[PDB]
Amino acid sequence: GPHMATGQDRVVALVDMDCFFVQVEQRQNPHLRNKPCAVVQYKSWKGGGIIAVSYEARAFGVTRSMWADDAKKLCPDLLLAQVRESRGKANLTKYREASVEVMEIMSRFAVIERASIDEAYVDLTSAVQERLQKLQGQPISADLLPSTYIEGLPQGPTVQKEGMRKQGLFQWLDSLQIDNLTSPDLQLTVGAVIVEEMRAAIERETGFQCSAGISHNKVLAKLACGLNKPNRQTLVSHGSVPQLFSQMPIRKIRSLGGKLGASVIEILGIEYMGELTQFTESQLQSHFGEKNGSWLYAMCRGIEHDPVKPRQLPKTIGCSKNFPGKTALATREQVQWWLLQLAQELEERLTKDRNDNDRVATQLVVSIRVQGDKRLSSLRRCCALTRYDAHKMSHDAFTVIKNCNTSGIQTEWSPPLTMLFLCATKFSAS
DNA sequence: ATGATGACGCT
DNA sequence: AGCGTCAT
Ligand SMILES: Nc1ccn([C@H]2C[C@H](O)[C@@H](COP(=O)(O)OP(=O)(O)OP(=O)(O)O)O2)c(=O)n1
Ligand SMILES: [Ca+2]
Ligand SMILES: [K+]
Repeated sequence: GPHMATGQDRVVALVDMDCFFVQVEQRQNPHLRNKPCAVVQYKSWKGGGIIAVSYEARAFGVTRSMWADDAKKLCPDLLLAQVRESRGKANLTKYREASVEVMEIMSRFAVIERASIDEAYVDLTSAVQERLQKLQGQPISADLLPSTYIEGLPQGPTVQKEGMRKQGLFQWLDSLQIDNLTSPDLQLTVGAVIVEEMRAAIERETGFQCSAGISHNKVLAKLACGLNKPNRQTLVSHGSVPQLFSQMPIRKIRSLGGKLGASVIEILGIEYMGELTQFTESQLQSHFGEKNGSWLYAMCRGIEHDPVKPRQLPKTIGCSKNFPGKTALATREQVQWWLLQLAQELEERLTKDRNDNDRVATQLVVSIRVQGDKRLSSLRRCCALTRYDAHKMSHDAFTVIKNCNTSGIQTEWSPPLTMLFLCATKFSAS
């Protein structure tokens, strides 16, 4: 009752760019706008692997991981943009720079946690308090929320999608207690107003559209963001959680999409996130461990405490290349040449990073994969990163991997290498 | 033969 | 430290 925390103390938003890499290419090439189109890498193998898909192309069934030759059978007029290739490998610089454009806009409104190249969490609790003091009990107009969905509404006693959206919004705003500055529903609503303003600023200053979720924590904000895409935002209130979770497959919740969520399903014999409420904390901790059990117990009630971390920059800068099947590297010279290619791209990104962000990496992680392993990485070893020099980093990487070579012959590499990865880590201010 | 990333938990 | 999970 009066002491049972409800997880309603924060306003958290997740902003996610719609078909991000596609929008980057469509901004650059107007011929691609408003068309079925996809972003591919490496044109030689089956037209390239698709890594991003516009919503027009999704209507034909085009998905990520499709080969472009196969996608073209689903969508013969599919337009494609290729990822840049430099030093024999895909180069994602254009998308990292576009990401920076968005992240810097988002940071004008609140401190962000960069979750990915195209997603950031925002803690809006303080901005909402300030905006509420500026409103002075004044009601919130539906015109301030022109692209907001209220999850779970409309409800109770028009057949077009926007009509539904407005009906639900009207019901929400009619119900709102705007005199209570500490109503969590009011705080979420003001949050949504700010997120409308943030999304409009992103679109105005970059051309990119995004979606967003507004709730009381990161998991609900992420789930909310995906409920109405593209170019929309969804408010998921605490009160909407029981109905929303009652038919929500467990794998949809962030961190349950893999083996842990599969084990929750198998071990407990359930399907939906709401079904977790019937277990005690101790039961869940017995099955999934102390941290996971506590987290599931709170999460299935809509409660989560993972804070929005103040981090706008990536913590690592990595360069990786696969060498599949027949192309696996079998000669020592092949391994040195590719390590140098990776090291040169890494040097260039690190130098840029040190000029922009006043920091230097201090550790070099080298990871390889050998032909035969099912694991994505077969061996990871670190050394000191003391100079931003590609020839030195590639030499050191080779030094810490060269004893993996099973071969008796010096010039050969066995087993051949199917993946090389160089990662700069452990940044220090400078 | 998806591939190229990136964060964080466990021991 | 090195390995694994989960994600974009
Ligand atoms: N397995 C993946 C997932 C994503 N990406 C890249 C390309 C995507 O454009 C971008 C963002 O990924 P999302 O999962 O957010 O997907 P999109 O932004 O493409 O689409 P959506 O509108 O569904 O978010 O990251 C990638 O290279 N490989
Ligand atoms: Ca996205
Ligand atoms: K994303």
